[PDB]
Amino acid sequence: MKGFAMLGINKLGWIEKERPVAGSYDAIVRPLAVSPCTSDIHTVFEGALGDRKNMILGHEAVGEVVEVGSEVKDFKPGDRVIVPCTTPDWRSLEVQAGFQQHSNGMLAGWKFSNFKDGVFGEYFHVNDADMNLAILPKDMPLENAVMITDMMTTGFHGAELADIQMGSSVVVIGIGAVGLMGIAGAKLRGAGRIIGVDYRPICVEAAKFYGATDILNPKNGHIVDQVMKLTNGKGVDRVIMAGGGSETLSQAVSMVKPGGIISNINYHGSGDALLIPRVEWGCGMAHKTIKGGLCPGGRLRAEMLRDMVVYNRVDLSKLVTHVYHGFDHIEEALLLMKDKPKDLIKAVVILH
Amino acid sequence: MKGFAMLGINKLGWIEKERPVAGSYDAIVRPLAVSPCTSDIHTVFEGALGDRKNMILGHEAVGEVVEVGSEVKDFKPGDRVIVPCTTPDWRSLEVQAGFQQHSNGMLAGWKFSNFKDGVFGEYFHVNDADMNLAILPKDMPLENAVMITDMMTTGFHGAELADIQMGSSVVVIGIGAVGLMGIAGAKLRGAGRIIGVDYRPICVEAAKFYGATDILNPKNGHIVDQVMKLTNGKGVDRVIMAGGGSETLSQAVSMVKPGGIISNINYHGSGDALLIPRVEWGCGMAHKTIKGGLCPGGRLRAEMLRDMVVYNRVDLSKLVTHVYHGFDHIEEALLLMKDKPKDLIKAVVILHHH
Amino acid sequence: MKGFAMLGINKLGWIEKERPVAGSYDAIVRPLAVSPCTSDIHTVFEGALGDRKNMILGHEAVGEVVEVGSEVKDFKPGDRVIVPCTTPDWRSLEVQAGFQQHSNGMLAGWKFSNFKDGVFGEYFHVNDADMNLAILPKDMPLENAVMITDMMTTGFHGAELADIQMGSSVVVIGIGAVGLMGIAGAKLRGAGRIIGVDYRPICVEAAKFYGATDILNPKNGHIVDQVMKLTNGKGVDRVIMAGGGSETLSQAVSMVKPGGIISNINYHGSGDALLIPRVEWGCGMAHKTIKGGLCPGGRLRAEMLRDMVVYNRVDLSKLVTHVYHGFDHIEEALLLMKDKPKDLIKAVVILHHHH
Amino acid sequence: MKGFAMLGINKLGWIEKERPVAGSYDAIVRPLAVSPCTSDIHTVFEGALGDRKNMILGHEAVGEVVEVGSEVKDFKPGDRVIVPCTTPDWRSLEVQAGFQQHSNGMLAGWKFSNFKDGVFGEYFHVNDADMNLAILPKDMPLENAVMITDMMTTGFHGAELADIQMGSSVVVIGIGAVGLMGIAGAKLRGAGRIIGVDYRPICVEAAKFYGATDILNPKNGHIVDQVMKLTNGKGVDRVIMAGGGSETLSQAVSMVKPGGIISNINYHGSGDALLIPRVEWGCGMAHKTIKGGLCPGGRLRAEMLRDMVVYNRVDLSKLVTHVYHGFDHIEEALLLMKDKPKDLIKAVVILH
Ligand SMILES: NC(=O)c1ccc[n+]([C@@H]2O[C@H](COP(=O)([O-])OP(=O)(O)OC[C@H]3O[C@@H](n4cnc5c(N)ncnc54)[C@H](O)[C@@H]3O)[C@@H](O)[C@H]2O)c1
Ligand SMILES: NC(=O)c1ccc[n+]([C@@H]2O[C@H](COP(=O)([O-])OP(=O)(O)OC[C@H]3O[C@@H](n4cnc5c(N)ncnc54)[C@H](O)[C@@H]3O)[C@@H](O)[C@H]2O)c1
Ligand SMILES: NC(=O)c1ccc[n+]([C@@H]2O[C@H](COP(=O)([O-])OP(=O)(O)OC[C@H]3O[C@@H](n4cnc5c(N)ncnc54)[C@H](O)[C@@H]3O)[C@@H](O)[C@H]2O)c1
Ligand SMILES: NC(=O)c1ccc[n+]([C@@H]2O[C@H](COP(=O)([O-])OP(=O)(O)OC[C@H]3O[C@@H](n4cnc5c(N)ncnc54)[C@H](O)[C@@H]3O)[C@@H](O)[C@H]2O)c1
Ligand SMILES: [Mg+2]
Ligand SMILES: [Mg+2]
Ligand SMILES: [Zn+2]
Ligand SMILES: [Zn+2]
Ligand SMILES: [Zn+2]
Ligand SMILES: [Zn+2]
Repeated sequence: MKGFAMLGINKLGWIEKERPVAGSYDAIVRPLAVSPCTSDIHTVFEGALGDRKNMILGHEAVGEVVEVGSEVKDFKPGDRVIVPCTTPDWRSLEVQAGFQQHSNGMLAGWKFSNFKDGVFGEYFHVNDADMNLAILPKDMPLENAVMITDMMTTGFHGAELADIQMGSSVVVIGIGAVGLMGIAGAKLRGAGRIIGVDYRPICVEAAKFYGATDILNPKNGHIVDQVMKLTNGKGVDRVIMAGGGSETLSQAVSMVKPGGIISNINYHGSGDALLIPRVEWGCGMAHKTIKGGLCPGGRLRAEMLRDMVVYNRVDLSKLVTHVYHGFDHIEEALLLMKDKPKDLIKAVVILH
Repeated sequence: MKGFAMLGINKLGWIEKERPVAGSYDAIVRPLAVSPCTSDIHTVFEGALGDRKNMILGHEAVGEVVEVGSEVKDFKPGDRVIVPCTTPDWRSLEVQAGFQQHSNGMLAGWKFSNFKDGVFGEYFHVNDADMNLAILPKDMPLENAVMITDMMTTGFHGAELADIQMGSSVVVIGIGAVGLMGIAGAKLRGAGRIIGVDYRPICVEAAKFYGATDILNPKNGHIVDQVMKLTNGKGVDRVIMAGGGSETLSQAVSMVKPGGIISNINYHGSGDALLIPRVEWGCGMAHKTIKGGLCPGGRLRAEMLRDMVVYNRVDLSKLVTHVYHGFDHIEEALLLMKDKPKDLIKAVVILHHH
Repeated sequence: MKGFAMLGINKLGWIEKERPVAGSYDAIVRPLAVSPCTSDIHTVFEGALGDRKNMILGHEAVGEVVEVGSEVKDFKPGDRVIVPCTTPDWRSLEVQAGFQQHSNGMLAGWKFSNFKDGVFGEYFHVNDADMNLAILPKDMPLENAVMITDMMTTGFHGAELADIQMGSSVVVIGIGAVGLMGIAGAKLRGAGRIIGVDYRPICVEAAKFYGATDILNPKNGHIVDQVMKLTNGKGVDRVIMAGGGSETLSQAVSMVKPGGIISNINYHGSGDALLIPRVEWGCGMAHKTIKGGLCPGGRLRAEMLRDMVVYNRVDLSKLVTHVYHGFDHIEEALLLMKDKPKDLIKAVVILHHHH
Repeated sequence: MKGFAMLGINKLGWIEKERPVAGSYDAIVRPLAVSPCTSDIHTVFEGALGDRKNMILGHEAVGEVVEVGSEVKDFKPGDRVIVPCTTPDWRSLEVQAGFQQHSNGMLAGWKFSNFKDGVFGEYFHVNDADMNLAILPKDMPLENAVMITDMMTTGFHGAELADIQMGSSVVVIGIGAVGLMGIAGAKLRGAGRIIGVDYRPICVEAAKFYGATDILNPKNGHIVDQVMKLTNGKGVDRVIMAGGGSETLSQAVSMVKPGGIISNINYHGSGDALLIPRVEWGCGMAHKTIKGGLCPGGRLRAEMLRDMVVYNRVDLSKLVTHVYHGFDHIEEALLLMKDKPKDLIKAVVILH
């Protein structure tokens, strides 16, 4: 089979590979629609997770089951499925402690395009189908369902980690796709004021749609001063770090109130340092909690978010600004995430 | 001053009373708009909180400050305020443990028409004005703002106590005003499926507006079987008890999954004991947590809910089906809560103004 | 093989049964030491969980692995293991939500002598060996190690559900073996005052050892009034329900403060009603949270409690008052739990495999 | 009255001062025993909290009430009291949100020797006596009781923020007085393995007393390698940062497991920034939560910790290595915290 792969660091290309075979508890899936993620750009062109050889990329897909192992009981060939980007090994001690994302190692619940061939191929492999797949509703648009696999679960996890209260003020730094879902998720945890911080105009209309009450552009002043001006010097209750470089941590600490929470869902791949400013952190005693986590996956998470979409708790269509048709456009779409034209949020490639 | 009072158990009426005077840290407030609560029907006609003599009723009001004590620093006469129904004494050991609602005693954070003259008078008294009042925005409709003081904070507390997750399935038993904010709150905590249980048609359209995805009527079959049929025998993640008798706890325990949470905000005014169905509670070992709490009050809560309204997170106007103009209609409005016509959710009395 | 079984309701006896075989992920264990639980007396003589026929009893054992399935990777024949009484199925949606105890159904994590042949036999079956077993330290006395599997994990779960704070006052109702570990667990969560409620003298000394600061006897006065007298009318922050009848729930609600937490680990097997007293529950608005749960099992829990014993955080030997030697004494030991002589807390039967 | 004060940065001295007068809700207290804190050395000689002029130092005291305001109801002159180092303003919006320590500002619940004349004087002022004092039990040694006001509440808060579970493995970095109470607190939250990190033998012996199962000395190797060797490369569940430089945060992140919690109770007085190591933090996605908080105060905290001492849950006497008798020795004791002989844990000055 053909697949679009990281040959090595700074090298992309189509490769031929043997089709994966399903173990007793696994499924082989054919993609129906996929989306590129900025995490693959960090991975390929920055070596943020180390070096790889012939690793098929991509981890956002909805697909059709083509083969199942003899012990798979809830899915069969022909079933259409939402595939969460995180597919844990459920029999691990980390699962017993409540951390499916790190089953058998740090980030090891995220396999696709981390250390396992991803979804940019004619077929891909899902471990433990009954625990890690969910049925795609018959009338749900493919582009919407692909947004569940990563953008929605990651952005909402930012809001869950932030422990938002009814009426909390929230700053979301970085209003790309993940930050837009952080804004939506904060609204769905009861946030009052939500300030988005970014410089891209396409995201402003989407950010307001999902629930932003204020938009700040760093280009017209240092952002902490801008936030202090908006909040009369009081700061905000919660900060979600969804995009930008490592210096946003220092910004988040400086704008959150004592007792507040900072929630990172941004993947920090770069040579910039994550620095906590000492004085604004109350010399370590200001109860400014800092969290950061890989998104949950598995069947339960996927089915619960699927129900949110089905009952219209969030309209995911606003994330998808570009739609391509055909394997041939996977390369162009991924390179789009590297260059980022001003009007791109997420791109979806539809396979026929 | 004039006030509408509980004369005793089973007796309502207008009374004349001396005006309250503010202590050094208190405010005297004038109502601008008020609403009757079903809890006052429990208090007066069931003696659910004991006996009272000439207690002015009501605890849902927005008003104008007319007088403040010498140590009040953030409010002055003329300020228009949202008055939370719960107004705690903030200097207590219960406050140090995080339970403002019970500062200096069980439920003692709720004073108005519990053991303190309430808001159905020409003036009423608010303890610790700086800690217990919030400014009413100039452009907020009065009838919407009165819904903050009790319905919203109670309904949202129900959803807060339920510890809802992104996509949790939720049943709300009782879709009166409080349950409607339970539905709204559950949606604003990320609930997926929301099943409302009630028999009153007026609440059906409001429930759908606030986020209900299914509506069950108990009159056409035992409600647990109905929920089991909707959920393929699996039950739901969370139950909020917002209305009905003591038997709703048994229904909630029976329809919630093992590991789930039951969140009671219903004020149970009759019966000696609430019954836990033993087998459906896993004989005590099914991890079906049971909670129940008085709504939070105080300035911080009121300002945070106010911000939710100001930023259009919830539209409170759908709660208000009846609006009167004039102080004197407090009597008719409260009596409406006793008789409950088919089309009532909440009534607001707006006092005459220019 | 021989196994000590519930022949029917009200009938105990030895039966011959096929020796279990392990599936690919399972282990077969030979018991080295076992303990009878009061719940098995309830099952046989009260039919509290329904009717069973020829179910081998017992769910407290440490043992030796004799056979493992072809996919077992961390345990091998010859390993000595602690077997938690709760051995969940780990591949379920309830596990993904964090409730191992109810994987694939309410209380379905408790298999032994619930709906699965238990440990009172020559061999028994453990599902998912890699997820549900823990290595027994070579120098840990067997009778101590058996107390981990049920008594320690249940009592400590009572203290965990109670969400104790540094200095909380705690009442533990029923200071049998489980309540004794409830006392120990409460101390190990930072409790200040710990009031034990019981009438059995043997438990009083153990209760003081494990951390009780006061002991109240229900027989000489209404306990709620007694607790109010001890606390100058203020009540307590937390209640752990570990023994007694269904009426202890109402008593717990009446003695806990507003905002407090009641934690049930007592299995209410009788048809007596569980009642929340309305006025003392603030008519539903007093923030008196009621929790209740089956004890966690699995490898991680067993290893974490094992480390606590190894590092001397709790001395389990005070639970064991009776030690037998020989498979034959299982009947006598189990019947001891039915009658409960004045000097019994827990009994352990030590097995001596031979030809 | 006389008091030992921070004249400015790098200037200590005795000053003459007016005796404070109690407002309607306050108490004036005469100290019976006091203790110097390392935090005062940060404040004076590092200017960690800004500049001060003639601020009386000290915030660990037990005393006798000599005067109360007209509205004080539970305390009267002659009462002997434990005075928590944190004495919040209880009527603030931060109290309504559950953060007494930051009432009316970051760290502002801690007044003594922060921005209020402290306890190293003949008298000092306690705001809101009914809310901020606790009765000293008749039979409690004074030197033990002084350890409640700061060392016990701070160390235990470290264990509380750490969210310890029954059997959690815990590393405590820095085994001075606060770290010793972190060890004691971790044990009283049910920790199994407790690893103490320090190089001072007296603190090692005390750490074993309070519950440490292993002791690591930084002098025989990088402590992360040592912890990884002790845990066969698995790491620990929880880390409490109780002493050391800013780099201890990086060390904590490297030794804690994915999903673990790092709890800072160390007052960081120097440096611009604390660095979070990127890869060891899972590039932001390892669910390694970082907390850090000023100790709780107020009457309820002091009474609950007092009950723990009365019921022998913790023996505080092992904290006290140096005892002076006489007001005159306040200067010598505080300078001891600056020099720190190898066998010092805490010093107490007993006043007559
Ligand atoms: N597979 C996974 O586990 C996973 C999934 C989703 C996201 N992530 C990570 O989360 C992050 C979010 O993804 P995305 O698609 O939103 O990224 P993105 O490329 O859209 O960047 C986010 C936004 O932040 C803005 N930004 C850049 N610098 C900024 C600054 N200094 N201040 C404020 N805003 C700034 C950019 O304009 C951009 O719109 C990514 O870095 C990604 O690697 C990982
Ligand atoms: N102390 C306070 O401040 C406070 C605040 C809010 C609410 N409360 C209490 O909360 C409760 C809710 O108040 P409300 O204004 O919604 O009352 P309500 O009169 O609207 O009653 C709620 C609804 O529940 C329905 N119901 C009755 N029996 C039922 C059953 N067996 N199953 C299902 N549904 C049933 C009724 O049809 C009604 O429409 C009240 O009992 C009130 O006392 C107290
Ligand atoms: N299935 C399981 O895994 C499991 C595990 C542990 C415990 N449990 C359940 O937990 C309970 C604890 O068992 P145990 O071994 O401690 O039983 P036990 O026989 O030791 O009984 C506990 C104590 O409660 C006392 N008591 C009786 N009535 C009382 C009252 N009114 N007030 C206060 N105390 C009273 C009894 O005298 C006894 O002292 C059992 O009922 C059991 O069913 C179940
Ligand atoms: N708000 C308050 O008043 C308050 C309360 C409690 C604690 N604190 C702060 O908490 C800290 C506690 O100080 P203490 O007196 O308990 O301890 P301490 O002053 O003895 O210092 C901790 C010890 O750890 C050791 N150490 C140094 N570097 C290390 C490293 N890299 N790894 C391991 N160990 C190392 C040193 O021997 C040092 O003495 C202080 O810095 C203090 O400022 C402040
Ligand atoms: Mg970015
Ligand atoms: Mg479109
Ligand atoms: Zn991604
Ligand atoms: Zn009301
Ligand atoms: Zn048992
Ligand atoms: Zn200090």
